[PDB]
Amino acid sequence: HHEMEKEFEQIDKSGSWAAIYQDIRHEASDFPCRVAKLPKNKNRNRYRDVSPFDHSRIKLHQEDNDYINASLIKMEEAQRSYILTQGPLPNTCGHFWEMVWEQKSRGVVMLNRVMEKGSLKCAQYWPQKEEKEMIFEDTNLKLTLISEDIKSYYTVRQLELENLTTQETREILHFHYTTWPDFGVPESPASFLNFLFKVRESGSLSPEHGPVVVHCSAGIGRSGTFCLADTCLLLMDKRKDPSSVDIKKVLLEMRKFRMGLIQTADQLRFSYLAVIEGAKFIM
Repeated sequence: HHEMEKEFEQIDKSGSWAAIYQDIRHEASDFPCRVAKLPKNKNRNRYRDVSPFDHSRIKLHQEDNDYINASLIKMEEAQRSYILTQGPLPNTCGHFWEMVWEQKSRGVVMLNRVMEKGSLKCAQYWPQKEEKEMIFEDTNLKLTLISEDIKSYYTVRQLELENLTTQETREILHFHYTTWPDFGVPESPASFLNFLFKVRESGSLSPEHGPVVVHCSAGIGRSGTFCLADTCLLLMDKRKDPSSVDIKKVLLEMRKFRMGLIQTADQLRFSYLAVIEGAKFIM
């Protein structure tokens, strides 16, 4: 039994977020990342210090080079899986969609804007115009924009992904959270939570499909907040006593699948806030 809310207020009052966060960084498990560090894969990694562990990395179905900086996070008790990956690089957009195709994912969750504070955070990996398809010649995939629905805090697009070898097509939902602040974290978790609920209602997180693909720039900070909040809320609804859910233990378990999830104390505090408010709204 825990008291997340009381604990939260106490950490706030004592100014202990950095200490709490350091405990998590120190207790986090480590696993080999040999494939990610191979010389041939250097240009497939956005950041030299953010790599997928070998045990949980997603493998592309190709003989030449099966590497992509993406990780499968499987939450057993919560019964949910997610693929967390970095924002596509100019040379890995074809790989990204190859992964979406091979894993039979129904949705992609994007938590960054292509350009933020004058810095390119990821490539423009989907077409912005319906009449201008995108062809990924290296992985034999074509992507066409079917619809775009822009809302205040996020945009939902439907994309048609076509396998150029077989002509089979699939529709992918792209849920783009477009308002994460340039500095810090959102002051209120309301919009983030509403976005999470839209993704849940979309079927993108359902077991009838391959795992949702979630990304931000590195695929560990904002992406970690999204999956941590979702899994914690899933556990609070499942268990007999929602107060028994330990957010720190849940984060440590997710970190066994991808390193560095939650990159700052502010993101850890925001994750707590989102789970606390999301729990209330749900119950």
